[PDB]
Amino acid sequence: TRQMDFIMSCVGFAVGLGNVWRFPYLCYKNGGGVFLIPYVLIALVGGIPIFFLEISLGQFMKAGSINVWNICPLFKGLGYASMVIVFYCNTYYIMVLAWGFYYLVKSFTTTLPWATCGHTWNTPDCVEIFRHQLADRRSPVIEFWENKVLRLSGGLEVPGALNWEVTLCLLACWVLVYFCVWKGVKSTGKIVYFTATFPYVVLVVLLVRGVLLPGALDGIIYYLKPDWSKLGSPQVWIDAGTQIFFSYAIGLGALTALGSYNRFNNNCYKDAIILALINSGTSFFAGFVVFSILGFMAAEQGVHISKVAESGPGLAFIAYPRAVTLMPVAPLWAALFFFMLLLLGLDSQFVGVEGFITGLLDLLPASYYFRFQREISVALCCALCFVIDLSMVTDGGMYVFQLFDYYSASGTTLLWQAFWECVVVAWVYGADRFMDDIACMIGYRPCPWMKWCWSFFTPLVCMGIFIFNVVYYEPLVYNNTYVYPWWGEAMGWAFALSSMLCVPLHLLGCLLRAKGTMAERWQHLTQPIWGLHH
Ligand SMILES: [Cl-]
Repeated sequence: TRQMDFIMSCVGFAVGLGNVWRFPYLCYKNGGGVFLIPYVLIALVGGIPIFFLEISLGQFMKAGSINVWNICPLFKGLGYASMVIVFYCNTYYIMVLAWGFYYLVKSFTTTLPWATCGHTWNTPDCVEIFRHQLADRRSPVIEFWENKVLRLSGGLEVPGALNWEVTLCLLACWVLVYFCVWKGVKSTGKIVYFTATFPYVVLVVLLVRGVLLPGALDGIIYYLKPDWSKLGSPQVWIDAGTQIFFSYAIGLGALTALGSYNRFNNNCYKDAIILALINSGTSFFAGFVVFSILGFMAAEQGVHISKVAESGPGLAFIAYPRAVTLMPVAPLWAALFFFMLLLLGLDSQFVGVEGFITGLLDLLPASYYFRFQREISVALCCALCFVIDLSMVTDGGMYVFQLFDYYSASGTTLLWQAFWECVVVAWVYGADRFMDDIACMIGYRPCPWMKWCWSFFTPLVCMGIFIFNVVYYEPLVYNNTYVYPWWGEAMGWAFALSSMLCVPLHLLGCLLRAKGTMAERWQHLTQPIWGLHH
């Protein structure tokens, strides 16, 4: 009967800010068309196989967080790594909401703030209507993004003064997150439909408008037709692989929990394929929506598409709000779009904080148990994350955000986590045995492509990307202007290492704390710990 409900659950987990904001920004940063080829290749070879692996593993083990790795306890540190990654997400992901929140609070006006060059934050280069020195001029959307919301400083060396307008919005977002996490709201219980169809509808509307703009065809062509000389650069491969591993929540421990929630005999293969296709399609649709507006902007200003908008994380706050200035009733559509953005970000933040706090409290001993341990733990986590984000709501804040975006919960971190997960499942545990278990779970034997991806294809893809980036290293640059100094990249590597060291350190600690020679230690510490069902 109501099979559609299940579908909504899928989209209720699939669409997020990694599709509407990160995918377009990454695509524009690496060039439109050339980014899709590694995207498709990694989605087929690394994305979907790891998606199915994680979902099936969670379903088979019937447990999420760190316990899922009881198939190979020696590598349980993998779970710890995930618990770190999600934490870092909760640190900087909320930042997007704050900026979005700001826009929403500025949306309810008679005329939109980012449509006039007669404000105080604007520069003398602000020109409302473009005509035929001609490069220094900046559109009012860019002025609002880089003069009021961000107040961008010279570089990461100059943090500057705290931005109170965005600080209060960030505090409001964190208080709302705490209130809903403490209440344990049944978000997307039955009204899932709206929370699962409000984005697409709005996006569909945007797409229609995005198509009816002169010069949008050039933007779409730039989005689709690739430049083949950019395939040799390993940066596009990092961006595509990590974007897939980010939008799919691969390595963050989300797919494992989702699998653990399902029934034992549920068709996890179909669920994984459907979820991956939904997520990729949403990313592609957001790509159309952004790039049509980008082509319109490039035609209007007369500059190239690659230089019209910011290659920094502000595309969702430059490409999307600009589109709103074209709709018949701009403030209404601004409020609607940023309300949808806020709802998506809040759902993702709620589930992330729920999972992180639940796992952290699980690992804590019974002696540490406070009276209101849930309330106090959520409050402490939110306060600590707000204190950390105080570094992102300063003038030199976006730079820090970039450091949290490229290096933390992305980049080589996700490659490391995915590679180790594939090695543990396929090699140490046994890919053949896991395939047999999935066959006995869901009935039919999956395609052998899954086994070949777990065993040799995906681990070698991750290792090859990692090696081609370590050998050919390019310092992180923000929006083609700010080349990061040595200490900024050192801090980024500090985040990456704080995430990636969980696996080797856990393995060494487990081996050292065991007894006997290394052979029997390895044999005993990798023995799976089966649950009651198995
Ligand atoms: Cl995606």
